[PDB]
Amino acid sequence: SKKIAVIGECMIELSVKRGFGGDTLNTSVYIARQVDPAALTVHYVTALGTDSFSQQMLDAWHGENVDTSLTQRMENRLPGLYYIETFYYWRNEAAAKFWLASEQSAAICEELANFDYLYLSGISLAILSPTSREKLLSLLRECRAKGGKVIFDNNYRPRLWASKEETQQVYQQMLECTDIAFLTLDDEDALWGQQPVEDVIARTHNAGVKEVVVKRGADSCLVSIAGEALVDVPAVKLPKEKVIDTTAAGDSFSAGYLAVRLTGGSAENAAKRGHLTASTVIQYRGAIIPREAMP
Amino acid sequence: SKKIAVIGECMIELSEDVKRGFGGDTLNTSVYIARQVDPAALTVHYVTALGTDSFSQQMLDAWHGENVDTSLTQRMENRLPGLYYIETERTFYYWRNEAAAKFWLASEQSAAICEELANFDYLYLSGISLAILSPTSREKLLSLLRECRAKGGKVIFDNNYRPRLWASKEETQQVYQQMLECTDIAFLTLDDEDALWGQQPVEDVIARTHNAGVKEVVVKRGADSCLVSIAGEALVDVPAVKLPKEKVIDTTAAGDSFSAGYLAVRLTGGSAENAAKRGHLTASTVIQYRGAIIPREAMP
Repeated sequence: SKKIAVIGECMIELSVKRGFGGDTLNTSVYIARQVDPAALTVHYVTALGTDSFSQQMLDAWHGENVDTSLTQRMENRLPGLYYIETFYYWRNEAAAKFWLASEQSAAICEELANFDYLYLSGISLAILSPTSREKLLSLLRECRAKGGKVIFDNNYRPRLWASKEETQQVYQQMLECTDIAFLTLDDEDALWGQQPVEDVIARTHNAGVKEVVVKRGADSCLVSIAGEALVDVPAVKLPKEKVIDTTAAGDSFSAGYLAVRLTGGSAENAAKRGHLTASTVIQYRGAIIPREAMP
Repeated sequence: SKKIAVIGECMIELSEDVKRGFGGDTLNTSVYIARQVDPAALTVHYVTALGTDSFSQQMLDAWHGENVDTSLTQRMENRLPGLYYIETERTFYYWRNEAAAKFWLASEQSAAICEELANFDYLYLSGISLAILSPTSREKLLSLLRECRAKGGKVIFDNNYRPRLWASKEETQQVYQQMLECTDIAFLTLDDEDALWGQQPVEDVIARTHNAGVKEVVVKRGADSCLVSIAGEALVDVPAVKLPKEKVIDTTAAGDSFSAGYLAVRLTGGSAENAAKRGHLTASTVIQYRGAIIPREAMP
């Protein structure tokens, strides 16, 4: 079997109902829902507190067959919290920010260096200190040196960074450590200024990235593999009335794409699955849709 | 009319069905004073800082609806209110460490708001109001209190002690000592004094507090009687009217509502004894309801 570790943060979510939500955790759940665990196991890597909100999260994740054995619990921290009306965040002291700055960080990183795949988003980098970002980048390099592959989702939240220049510098270091990049085009527009998709693709290959997957909302997905012709796969047009909530469209697309791509499927079939997944998700309220209990 | 400014923090409150409201020790007190005084005799001003968000807005409107004036409360672009979460036997969870309220003395309106406050008849704050401020901000506040008193204002302190908000017991001790050297009326919850300074006879709690300079010491003893000691005068000792224990639903806000009831009377010409009676009456009613702020209709 192969193993993927998904690194980032999941918060307490308020919308009045209470759940949980985080871009990378959403992605982890959709991968786990779609793969044969004999082919690929999904590990979420974060930190939480020893409180009962953290517990309820861990429990639900185990119910989704997401392995949390590399997630840490920190006695004097809580999860971050966000509220949906507009988003409001109470996340600047989250346990998740500190997973690379504890006494257990080292052993966890030695375990992760041996993983087949490591995945993280722009948010996963944003929440780390400059020093923790360095440690994470070194882990990625070590994993790749051992034959592992690094996947990055460019999910861009300017409010989490000190400046546009800081994000650019950190994304540049990240792309130089990346094998597969998921780039939401609007996010590349926002971060780097508006540029033709061909230049977005080119500069990303120039950073060293072999496989660049460009997500374009309702426009088609472009997959560019260095030295190969472009793959162009249209989305699953739904009538307007079936679209209820576009939250997690992007995160679930990355999930569907990897469920296929990391179990032997073509880039075209991986894109088809990303589109099918995102299309399903947007027809139900909430980031995480009801599990298919009986397929 | 006289003006009292009440200074501290009100947070976004979640309680779990899951409901959203707002709560904070000094805000609860402000609301309870505002519910019981003649606006011609005494106006109530809450002094804090909030966000520009709609949570801050729902708070401001709600307080306006209670006749609390918010003109000296700041709205901060890049900050949100603190937020807390109650799970119900209750557990409390906090996300309060970047709340706007922490920074009201570190802004560009700070000096000018303080200039208005220096001229007020009464300034009131609690130990929580002090805990959330940086050392530098605490010093400016203490400076404001001195200026106010030199102008003939009176300073009122509620010792509400929350050790989680402080760096150390030593730090709390130092800042309380400084506060009490600047205080005219001190509401001392006796369990808080025991926790902060070690268990000592109530007579010594009273004496040391007079010794620090405080003229009127009001000791809250939960179900036990209220003791009011005014320097140079015999002790005043006022029991609550006994309440059947099954009617006690939620002791939340008991102490904050007692201070409010006391001040609604004491600051409008009433005796220490009637002020204590109204403290007890207010607290008695309050604890018979779920939530810090009971319904207007429920009031004494």
